[PDB]
Amino acid sequence: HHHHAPPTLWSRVTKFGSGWGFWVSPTVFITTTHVVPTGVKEFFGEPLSSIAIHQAGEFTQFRFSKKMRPDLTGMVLEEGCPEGTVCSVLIKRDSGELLPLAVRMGAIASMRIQGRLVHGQSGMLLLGTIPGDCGAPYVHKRGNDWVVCGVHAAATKSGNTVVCAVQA
Ligand SMILES: *[C@@H](O)[C@H](C[C@@H]1CCNC1=O)NC(=O)[C@H](CC1CCCCC1)NC(=O)OCC(C)(C)c1cccc(Cl)c1
Repeated sequence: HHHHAPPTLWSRVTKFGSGWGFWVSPTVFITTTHVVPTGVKEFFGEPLSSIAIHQAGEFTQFRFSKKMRPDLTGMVLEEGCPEGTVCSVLIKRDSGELLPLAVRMGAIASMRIQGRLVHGQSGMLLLGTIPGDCGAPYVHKRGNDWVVCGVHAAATKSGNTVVCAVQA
């Protein structure tokens, strides 16, 4: 129904590097830093010169100088969700399957994950995440508008707790 992730929202989820990223708007693409390709001079055809790239705490944002997805409306990127919010992780698999995972979000905090400092939010799954799912967006529908508040970065060994990286 209307309040499940619509097809256009899923169409923002894009295979990228060793995971996924997400078109927040025609010009802004977000992902988790560790999936990003290394040593490239262009992204989606555009030279790095034309791209503002902001990377911190495992969150990466690309702001392009051209409309890359002109078909899309701009949506709100927030710095995480409030504790208790139920978000969906929009997981695409290479098979083509779409797997919206319901997650109850916890607190925003700094975490050390395999040596890297993550500006993260943990959440409890309400179906699990696997290697290759990173970059997948954490989204929720606030009244009439969809909000994106993080990108998938990690899961506990049990798989029952996930972490998304959030923007400063
Ligand atoms: C996506 O690349 C992958 C998704 C994970 C894999 C298994 N299920 C998932 O959801 N993410 C990772 O493998 C992640 C990579 C690090 C790399 C450096 C930057 C941060 C992300 N590692 C990971 O999830 O580690 C799992 C633990 C148990 C080692 C872990 C340690 C510390 C905190 C947590 Cl929540 C988990």
